[PDB]
Amino acid sequence: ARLNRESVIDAALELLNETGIDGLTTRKLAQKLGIEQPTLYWHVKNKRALLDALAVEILARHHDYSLPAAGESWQSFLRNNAMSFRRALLRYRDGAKVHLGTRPDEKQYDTVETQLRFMTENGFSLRDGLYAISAVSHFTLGAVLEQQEHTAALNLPPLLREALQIMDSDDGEQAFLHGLESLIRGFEVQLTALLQIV
Amino acid sequence: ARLNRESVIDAALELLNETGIDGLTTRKLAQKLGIEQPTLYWHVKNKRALLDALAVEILARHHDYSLPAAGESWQSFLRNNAMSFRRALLRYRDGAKVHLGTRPDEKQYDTVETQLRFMTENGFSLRDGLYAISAVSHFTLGAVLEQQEHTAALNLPPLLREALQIMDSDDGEQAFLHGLESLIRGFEVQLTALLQIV
Ligand SMILES: CN(C)[C@@H]1C(O)=C(C(N)=O)C(=O)[C@@]2(O)C(O)=C3C(=O)c4c(O)cccc4[C@@](C)(O)[C@H]3C[C@@H]12
Ligand SMILES: CN(C)[C@@H]1C(O)=C(C(N)=O)C(=O)[C@@]2(O)C(O)=C3C(=O)c4c(O)cccc4[C@@](C)(O)[C@H]3C[C@@H]12
Ligand SMILES: [Mg+2]
Ligand SMILES: [Mg+2]
Repeated sequence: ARLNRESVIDAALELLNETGIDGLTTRKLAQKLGIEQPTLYWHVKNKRALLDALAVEILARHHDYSLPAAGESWQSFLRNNAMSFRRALLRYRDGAKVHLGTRPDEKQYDTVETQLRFMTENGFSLRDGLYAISAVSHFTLGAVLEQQEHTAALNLPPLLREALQIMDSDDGEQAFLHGLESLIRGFEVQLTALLQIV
Repeated sequence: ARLNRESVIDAALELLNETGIDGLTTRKLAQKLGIEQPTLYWHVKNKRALLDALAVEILARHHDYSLPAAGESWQSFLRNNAMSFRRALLRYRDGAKVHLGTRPDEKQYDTVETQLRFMTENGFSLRDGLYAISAVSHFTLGAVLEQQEHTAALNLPPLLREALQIMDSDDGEQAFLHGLESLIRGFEVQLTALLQIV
């Protein structure tokens, strides 16, 4: 196998799709590349080093709306960005468990700094723009995770019966797209009121 | 050790606190109870059977505001309920990874049916009350998970520096409590407008 960073991430996403994250061992990655474990360890010191790099890499390969277009509102950027993120995260089995607990990589600094400067520049203070970006990030994570884990880890009172039917009727994209509009409108109400009691 | 359902869940939460979920093996549970694996298997057929039961059990032991008080608004019930849920989930290491992908247990049917009937009874249709309850559930899950995984998996442009400082300054309860008010206000705006374009 060729063994630079790029060929290791590829084999490691490929493997994450067959085994998920808890089956993603440096031993199955060595066996997948057809090499021996001291070879692998020359390159990949460990699983955290690896999970972190994969976190960076799924976004960089599949998360396109990371930057606001010229003339775009903060509400359209937060919508277009969340959807794009939900979808980078669903491209790979356990894509959202991989992201959990990370923090921006140095390779992403210019992108996420632009994002926080665009919010201040639209009237958010740093703390509130930060909180808006986090609630969007945390709601897309918990939504994709409840979807990915339910698919995989496979007498009703009348309403629960009907709700389960609705829940299951699609991938959870409708429930997501609708909670995203409520999140975005609640932030508008906050932004606009500020010192007026609301 | 005594080996009924109740003593198994106890030993299994105890063990989840030392090892987390990926260290929660039926072998370390057998060793923790001081018994042999065929003994254990008479009781606990497997890890899913076990994770599912723990999911039920943390809520039943630590999630108190599962039911609306008499005369409470749907906005105060959604607030009081989300906070209570965030906290059942944080009581145990990897408490929120345990919950992921589950669905209500038969032992919870009366509680979650009441919850969906209270929303319809406050003007939500079943589909929208469902979506409101889910967005609250998915935002508390992704928030607790990003917190629990970051604590555990342990050149800045100016704004990111300051945001990281803010992010870390508390457990993430302030960011959570604030995204929860934006979620709840966006649903009010939806509820009230209905057929009026909004
Ligand atoms: C909201 N949207 C999905 C985000 C985004 O699209 C990012 C991106 N690279 O495109 C993030 O990395 C993004 O997805 C993301 O994960 C972000 C973060 O994790 C954090 C953390 O943990 C702490 C401080 C600041 C941030 C952040 C502002 O960079 C976050 C931006 C998140
Ligand atoms: C929003 N609040 C945190 C909830 C709640 O407090 C529950 C509870 N037992 O107290 C749930 O089980 C609750 O936490 C929860 O997990 C619920 C569900 O998972 C679902 C699922 O997956 C599908 C259909 C219906 C539901 C639900 C209506 O029962 C959910 C209610 C969630
Ligand atoms: Mg992140
Ligand atoms: Mg649930």
